[PDB]
Amino acid sequence: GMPEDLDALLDLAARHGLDLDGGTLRTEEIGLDFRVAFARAHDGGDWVLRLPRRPDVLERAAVEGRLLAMLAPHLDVAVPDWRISTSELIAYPLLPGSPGLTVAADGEVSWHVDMASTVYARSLGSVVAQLHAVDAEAAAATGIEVRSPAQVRGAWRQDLARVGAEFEIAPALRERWEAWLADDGCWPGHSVLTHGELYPAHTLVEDERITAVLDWTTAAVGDPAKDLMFHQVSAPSAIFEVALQAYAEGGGRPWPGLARHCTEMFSAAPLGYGLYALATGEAAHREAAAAALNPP
Ligand SMILES: CC[C@H]1OC(=O)[C@H](C)[C@@H](O[C@H]2C[C@@](C)(OC)[C@@H](O)[C@H](C)O2)[C@H](C)[C@@H](O[C@@H]2O[C@H](C)C[C@H](N(C)C)[C@H]2O)[C@](C)(O)C[C@@H](C)CN(C)[C@H](C)[C@@H](O)[C@]1(C)O
Ligand SMILES: CC[C@H]1OC(=O)[C@H](C)[C@@H](O[C@H]2C[C@@](C)(OC)[C@@H](O)[C@H](C)O2)[C@H](C)[C@@H](O[C@@H]2O[C@H](C)C[C@H](N(C)C)[C@H]2O)[C@](C)(O)C[C@@H](C)CN(C)[C@H](C)[C@@H](O)[C@]1(C)O
Ligand SMILES: Nc1nc2c(ncn2[C@@H]2O[C@H](COP(=O)(O)OP(=O)(O)O)[C@@H](O)[C@H]2O)c(=O)[nH]1
Ligand SMILES: [Cl-]
Ligand SMILES: [Cl-]
Ligand SMILES: [Mg+2]
Repeated sequence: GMPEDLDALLDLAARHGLDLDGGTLRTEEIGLDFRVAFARAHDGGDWVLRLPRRPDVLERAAVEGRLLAMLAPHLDVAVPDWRISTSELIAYPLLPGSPGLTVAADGEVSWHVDMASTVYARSLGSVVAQLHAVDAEAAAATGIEVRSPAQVRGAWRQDLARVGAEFEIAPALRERWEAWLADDGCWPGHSVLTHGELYPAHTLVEDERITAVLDWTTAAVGDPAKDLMFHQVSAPSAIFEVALQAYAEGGGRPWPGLARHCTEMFSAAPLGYGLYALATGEAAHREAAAAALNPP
């Protein structure tokens, strides 16, 4: 859709050297931190605009920029190349391929790639191995969050306590999550650079192969499984094994309990809803988290 502040946005982009055809500028997605728009330049190039919605987003954006600068040479998929990156505007050339899925504003999901795909599984395992191979000290120097295996497991234990102090949690869910936290077989023995929100909305594809990976704000050194989780819970087990095999062939070090860890981690999504509601303070979020934490 045509932005209501179209006028100011063209001025903003031109002040940064980007001469856009204002007819082409349309808002694609309004995130919690960035408004994202597509636009074409008069020289024909296609562009993505990231517009920070509040000044408190800027120091995280600066870390992500540092991350992306060190990361890009290490991966055989494209990542956003922030040719403009200021306090007022980030912009990068539009990356090729189609999002594997798209989540509308009304929450409905449109799928472009099917999770039974062996080609997609192999591609995902390969890209995640390459990311996981990135030197974690070099990644930590960008400013991203860093957790050892003990701190990964400690953070989940702390989150269960913080959420349980503010919400009623169904006893069967608490017992499942306590059993998960207690089970050494589930937990990683090493930390790696991770994407942190790796699912098909952020993997562009062509012919079921990943061409680019978007949206690196959540990148951190931490649990390898978090970048395989969405595939584990959405793909048939035999297709997740194709991704695990590609991961291992690329140098990844999966552990036997990893698939189960992914499914226990996904069952704990309500903890994330509770943490999000505690951060926003909004009534609708609190009520959504409350319902998810104590299901019928
Ligand atoms: C660079 C600025 C332009 O933005 C683009 O070019 C996008 C990257 C482009 O996308 C590019 C890139 C690519 C690979 O799609 C991602 C290509 O297939 C299409 C034809 O053009 C979009 C996503 C197209 O694409 C369709 O939007 C769907 C959400 C997905 C669908 N797909 C799954 C079949 C795809 O056809 C679409 C048909 O142009 C959307 C249509 C409603 C018109 N847009 C509002 C305007 C006019 C755009 O021209 C633009 C904003 O000015
Ligand atoms: C459209 C479908 C295809 O997708 C593409 O073509 C991508 C956009 C392509 O990228 C395109 C487009 C372009 C401009 O790179 C962005 C071109 O230089 C290369 C040769 O092909 C990737 C990103 C190239 O990998 C990139 O190679 C650059 C030289 C460096 C870059 N990174 C290290 C900074 C790295 O991610 C690569 C060399 O293809 C990776 C290689 C290991 C795997 N390919 C062989 C696969 C099978 C692809 O053919 C594909 C998935 O079927
Ligand atoms: N085709 C294409 N889509 C993109 C690109 N960058 C972002 N998008 C789309 O815009 C959405 C929002 O971008 P994202 O970086 O995730 O920003 P967020 O709103 O902060 O989550 C993505 O999920 C994709 O649908 C790109 O380079 N190419
Ligand atoms: Cl906004
Ligand atoms: Cl983590
Ligand atoms: Mg995103």
